[PDB]
Amino acid sequence: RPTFYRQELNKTIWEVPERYQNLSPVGSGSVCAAFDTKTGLRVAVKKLSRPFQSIIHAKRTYRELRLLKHMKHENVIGLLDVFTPARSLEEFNDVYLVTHLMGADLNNILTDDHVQFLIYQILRGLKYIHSADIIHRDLKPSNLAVNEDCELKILDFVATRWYRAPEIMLNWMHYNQTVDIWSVGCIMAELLTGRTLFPGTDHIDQLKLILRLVGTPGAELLKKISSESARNYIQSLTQMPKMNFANVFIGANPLAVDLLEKMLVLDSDKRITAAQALAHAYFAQYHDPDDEPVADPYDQSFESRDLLIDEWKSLTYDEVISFVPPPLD
Ligand SMILES: Nc1ccc2c(NCc3cccs3)nc(-c3ccccc3)nc2c1
Repeated sequence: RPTFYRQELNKTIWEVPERYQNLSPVGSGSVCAAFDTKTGLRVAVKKLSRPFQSIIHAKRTYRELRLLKHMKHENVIGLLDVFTPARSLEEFNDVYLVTHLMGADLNNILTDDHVQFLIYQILRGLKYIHSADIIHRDLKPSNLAVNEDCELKILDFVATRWYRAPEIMLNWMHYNQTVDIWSVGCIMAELLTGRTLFPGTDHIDQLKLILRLVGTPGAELLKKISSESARNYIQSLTQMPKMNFANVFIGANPLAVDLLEKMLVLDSDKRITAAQALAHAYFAQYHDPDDEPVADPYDQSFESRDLLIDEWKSLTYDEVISFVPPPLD
């Protein structure tokens, strides 16, 4: 039960344990860079904004704490600490999250050898996340933290639609994990060209650019679309042939072109998985089957539950008290 110290930083007040020093605002819940006197590391402290404001907020706060507490992988952001100034459930209102301070994002950043290492680390993190039955859904360069060492970590908290799989913008329920692989393809394409692959102005224009590259679907994909309106609209467009990816990505590593062909597929049933992609020949120099682990089981059953604010709040308090700090190395 450490001593807490308070200071007003920009808008809001901050009450943190003494071990975290030299708070410096970084963004805006609010996030401060600080120095961790227990480990000697630079860390990011995030103070959640109104974490229990509504049923939706309280469950969202609970969801975020559960996910971060579960992630233990080199290419996924991990939780160093979670704390509150409160001494009891009764006075519990503020939640603070502490993670490693990550240098920059992929947006702030390329050789073919850099793209291999960077995309290999994303796919390595996605295999872990997907093995827990978790879908990211929001992969984009600003959700990828990169070191000065080119070490990459997937994060979660430049248009989001540019990286979204086409099934999500068509509002298909029952999409699978490969919506993330579509995002990887869009990211890898941008690192190889310097240009956004699908800079759509909106959701309609986004699909137009996507289909111009991958083509309008064939009858094998059409016979699996349940929506009659979506099926008619797609069938009424002028048929566009699939462009040759070697032509579009001219001068790139033919192994990189072959992988993009397997990631940017309309039919998500045919799209390549993270595990399958890790064994693609394009990653021969980094791929190690004995060092690409999967995650412990993750209980998502709370997602289907409707509870009161105080109950999500109490479940969140439980997760704060039961937190075991990660081992120091
Ligand atoms: N097994 C599969 C594989 C892909 C699918 C897909 N892909 C998005 C597009 C398909 C054709 C043009 S965009 N879209 C849908 C879908 C279903 C209902 C409403 C709207 C879209 N289903 C798919 C089922």
